[PDB]
This record gives sequence, C-alpha cells and structure tokens, in this order.
Amino acid sequence: FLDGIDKAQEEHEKYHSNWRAMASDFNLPPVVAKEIVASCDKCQLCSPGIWQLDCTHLEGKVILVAVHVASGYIEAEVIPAETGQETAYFLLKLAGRWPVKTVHTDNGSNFTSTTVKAACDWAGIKQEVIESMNKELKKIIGQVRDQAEHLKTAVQMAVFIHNKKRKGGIGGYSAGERIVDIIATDIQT
Amino acid sequence: FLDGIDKAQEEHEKYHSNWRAMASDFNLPPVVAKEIVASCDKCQLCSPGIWQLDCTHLEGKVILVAVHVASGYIEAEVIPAETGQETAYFLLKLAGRWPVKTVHTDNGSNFTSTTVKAACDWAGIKQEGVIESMNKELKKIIGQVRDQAEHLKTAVQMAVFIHNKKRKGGIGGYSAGERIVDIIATDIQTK
Ligand SMILES: [K+]
Ligand SMILES: [K+]
Ligand SMILES: [Zn+2]
Ligand SMILES: [Zn+2]
Repeated sequence: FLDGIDKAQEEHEKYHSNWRAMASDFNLPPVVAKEIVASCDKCQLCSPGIWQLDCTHLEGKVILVAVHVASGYIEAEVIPAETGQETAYFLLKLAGRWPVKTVHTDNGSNFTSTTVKAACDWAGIKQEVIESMNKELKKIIGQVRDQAEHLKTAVQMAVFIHNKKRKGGIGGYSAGERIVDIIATDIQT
Repeated sequence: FLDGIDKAQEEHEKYHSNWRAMASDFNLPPVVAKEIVASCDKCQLCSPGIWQLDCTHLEGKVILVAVHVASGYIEAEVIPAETGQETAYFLLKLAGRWPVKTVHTDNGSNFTSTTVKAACDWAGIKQEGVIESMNKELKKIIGQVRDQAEHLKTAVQMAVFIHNKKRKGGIGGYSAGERIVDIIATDIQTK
C-alpha cells in the first residue's frame, strides 16, 4: 500500500478527507490514514421535494445556501447583496436543476419579497438543518480558504467537498449520490 | 381529464411545454395536448461523466453552456465576460453537483487558459453538432419566453428550466432532467 500513501496525501491536501475515507479509497491501514490527518495543520481526528434556504455571511460577503433536506446535498453561491432579486434568480436556477416543490426559509425580507414570490409562482414552488449545515460549510471553507484567492471560489470548493468527498451512512454514499438516488427512485414510483 | 385542459393551456402560456409533457403532467390524451401546441402562436408540432462546454452569444451578452451528452441535460448562465476566471468558476460549480469526469471543449483562448486548467486539475476533470443543436434550441426557447422577463439573465434560466423539465419524449416519456438523474443513478448501482 506504500504507493497509495502519496495519492492519499494529495487527495487530503485538496479535499481534506477524513481517515476512514482515505483508508477505504486508497487501501491504507487506518494507522497510516490517521497520520495524514494528524499531520495536516487544518484538520483534527423527508419528502424529496423539500429544500431549505438561508443566508450566511463570511469575510463580509453574502452566501446563499440551499439544502436538500432528504439527502444533505447543498448548493451555494456568493451573491452581491442580500436581495429578493438575487434570491429569485438563485431559486430559478435550482428549480430547473432539481424537482423543487417546497422551500423553507426564515422570515428574511429577501425570502418574503414579491420578486421571490413571483419566481416561486413561475417555477411552481410552494413557500412555507440549514443552521447545522452553515456551520459544516464554513468549517470546510476554512480548511480550503488557502487554496483560493477569492472567497467565492473557496465556497464552491467547499460545496464540492461536502457533496462528493464526505461519505457516510448505511449506504456509504456522498450527498451527491444520495439526492440522485432519491430523485431517481421517486421517478420510478 | 376535461378540467386538466385549462390547466395545461395555462401552463403552456408559461412554459410552452411540448405535447408529451402536457399529456403526462396533466393526464391529457396526446391528441388534446397536441392541439394546445398547435393553437400556440409561438410553437408548432456514452459515459455519464462526459460533458460539452461552449459559449454562445445573445443580445451582446455571453452565455456559458454545459451539456450532459448522454442525457441532453443543460446548464447555462449569462457570464459578465468570456474569461478563464468566469469559466473556471462555472466549471467548479458544475463539478460540485454532477460527476464531471471529462469535458469536451474548443482549443480557444478561454477554455485552454491556465485558470480553466487549474480548476479541472483541482476537481479531477480532464479536457478533450450536439452543442450547436442545443444552442439553437436554447436560443429558440429563450425566444418563446423572452417577453416574460426583464433581463436576459432570467429568460435564460427560464429556458433552461423548460428544456430540462417540460420537453419530454422517448420510451419512458422522460425529461432531460429526469434522464440525467436516472443515468447517473444507474451508474452508481453498477459501481
Ligand atoms: K492535525
Ligand atoms: K402552432
Ligand atoms: Zn486536512
Ligand atoms: Zn407555445
């Protein structure tokens, strides 16, 4: 397995995967996988149509985060300002991407604006986890901020890592694999 | 299904859904759904990891388009400038939500820039008419809905919505968005 050690180290240097991930992906003894994490300075050892939206802030920038409740898959974007126009545009992209039937926000004046109500009307979305998810997202951003000049890039690096490089559960899937399985199954029924 | 006729007709004013989608979505006989389209003045009756990318232009603005070859699924955005930075950011966003293993593109200034190559290396993507046909259909759909939006930005996402969700066909009567989810889900089962 000695060849896999350099591969796992490059994997962790980009995505900061945990030791179970590296042990399984690169056929490493757990003792070796844990040493990669311990050596790293940045680390230590529902219905399918429901989404949650919230705005969080980092480095004086607004990050719009959507979470597929049933899977944990997230989409996020740095927006120029916390406005309903930016939220409506965001919802319209998401809605053409996945089956978005219901969206849960706080009563933020961006989520209650008429521009957003107009967007949900057009896209056929009803309006009516995310906090624990902003925490996890900001954690990943911190691990990778050094790899990006601008925050917007780090944010998208973090989303990539959460959806694809953070596996778990009975199936051992990532959140990206889960949402695809959940929606694909919902089609068949 | 007689009550569904007014609902489908109302939705077609908005999405301009093809007849297969209205028949499926509203439980209308094909012959009824076909009439709705005929009445409309604006209408008329490989590995899962492979994507194509190109820029197309409309109203003096730049639209970056990504096509999932195996399914016909599309993502598209109006970008502020044909630059490697904006293309790389688009690339990083796409790879976070789908399995992007290979991206076919032109050898132009933008898609061969070092910034785009940096994004591909970080995300595990390797670089290497379908895009032309999707460009003309997307531009065609944007034409049908352009009056519903102030800015081209919104009309583009409306067109992407319509193309992925409201244009069904084939054996299962799937949309392009249902086909990509089905194709990727099947790839997971095999792997
Ligand atoms: K450590
Ligand atoms: K017609
Ligand atoms: Zn680390
Ligand atoms: Zn029409």
